[PDB]
Amino acid sequence: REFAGLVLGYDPETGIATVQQRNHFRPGDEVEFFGPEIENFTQVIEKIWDEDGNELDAARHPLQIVKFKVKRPLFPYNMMRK
Repeated sequence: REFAGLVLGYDPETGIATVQQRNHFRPGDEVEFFGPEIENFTQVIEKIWDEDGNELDAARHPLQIVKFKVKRPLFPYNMMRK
C-alpha cells in the first residue's frame, strides 16, 4: 500500500537510513524498501529520530527528515511503502 518515505541516504557506519516522510508512519509499523539498487526487504520501524539525532514518537509531519536503523544498505531515492 502507501508511499511512506523517500530514502535520501544511508550511513554504512551506523546502519542508519535518512528518510523524508511522505505519509504517516510510526515505530512498530511494517514497511518494505525497494529500488533499482536493492533486493527489496521488509522492516519493522524501531526507534525513530529527527534530523538533530533526537528521538521522535511518530513521523506525523509532512516532509520531515527522519532517521532509523535498517537491516540492509539503501541508496538515494529508494522508496519505502507501508
